[PDB]
Amino acid sequence: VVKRTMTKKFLEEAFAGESMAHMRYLIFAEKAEQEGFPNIAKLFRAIAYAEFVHAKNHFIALGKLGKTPENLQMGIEGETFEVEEMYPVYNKAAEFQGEKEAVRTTHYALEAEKIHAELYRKAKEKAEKGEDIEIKKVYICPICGYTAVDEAPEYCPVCGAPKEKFVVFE
Amino acid sequence: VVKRTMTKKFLEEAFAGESMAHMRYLIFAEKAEQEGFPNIAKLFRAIAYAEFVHAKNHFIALGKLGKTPENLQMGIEGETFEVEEMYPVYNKAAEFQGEKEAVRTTHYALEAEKIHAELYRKAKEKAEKGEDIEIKKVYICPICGYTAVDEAPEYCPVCGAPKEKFVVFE
Ligand SMILES: [Fe+2]
Ligand SMILES: [Fe+2]
Ligand SMILES: [Fe+2]
Ligand SMILES: [Fe+2]
Ligand SMILES: [Fe+2]
Ligand SMILES: [Fe+2]
Repeated sequence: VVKRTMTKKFLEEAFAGESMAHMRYLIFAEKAEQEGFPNIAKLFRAIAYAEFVHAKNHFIALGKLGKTPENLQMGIEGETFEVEEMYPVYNKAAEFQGEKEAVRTTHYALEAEKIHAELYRKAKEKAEKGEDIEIKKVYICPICGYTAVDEAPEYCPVCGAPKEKFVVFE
Repeated sequence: VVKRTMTKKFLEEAFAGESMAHMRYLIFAEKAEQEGFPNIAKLFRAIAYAEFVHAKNHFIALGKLGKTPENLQMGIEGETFEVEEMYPVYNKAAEFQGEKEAVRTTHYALEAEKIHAELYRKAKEKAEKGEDIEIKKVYICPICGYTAVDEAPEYCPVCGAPKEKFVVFE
């Protein structure tokens, strides 16, 4: 596990940079598919996986990967920070500054992170007893990221989208 | 497109935080699968897609998404920054500090980013003339992120993993 302060800081910066490159590449893949370039989309999705590999390597060098219950707890802490601190503040600043698209994107994320934090708390209670959770399907809204388990709502309560547009993970 | 300086800075921070949450959840899904929690792994992958929606929404509110050739150009400039500036300095700092694990993760990423820069350069030449690239498959080394289009060596030239272990996008 890396211990020296400067190299630790640089691998945390590199983990952010790799995670952003991967994310930009998944967003560009979808745009290339929409524009009629399916092979460039394939190239972006494949290079996004290579950046997952680099990010995972820095993450494990920093000692941040544990077992499932401890990884759930990292998710609980992150999501609870976003719910209680980061997105309420960014949303209020965007409203104060009149930036309506940012009010919308922070509101979309904040309503979904409240659900994420509770789903991870429920999962950790099972994994702490050595049990997997009992969920068949997870539905995610492609507009806002609202998240629901086992049945999609008739429409998304955050953006209005109909049940039929949810993306299903089974 | 967001224009006020503080809201833009907060949506850039939120894009990085969403990107890192998505990356953590992909890393945790693989670990949950390894440990015998398939339904928790499914939950982490579905929530990772929700954080891709959140990140994409902030990135579009920032005005950073364009057409395919301009997205490839963002890719060329980001890869070239990692190749010429960021990873050579982080790898020399880790060497100077004795942090062998960080020398390794930065060396793995730098050798792959040299390839990703040239692949995006070749793809943008095509996309600028309205052509897709012609590729059948892309191979990614799951240890180091070495990347090869259509033909790959029998062993990764960076870490020596056998081609049977490469992840294939086709
Ligand atoms: Fe990378
Ligand atoms: Fe979340
Ligand atoms: Fe929605
Ligand atoms: Fe999120
Ligand atoms: Fe790269
Ligand atoms: Fe490799």
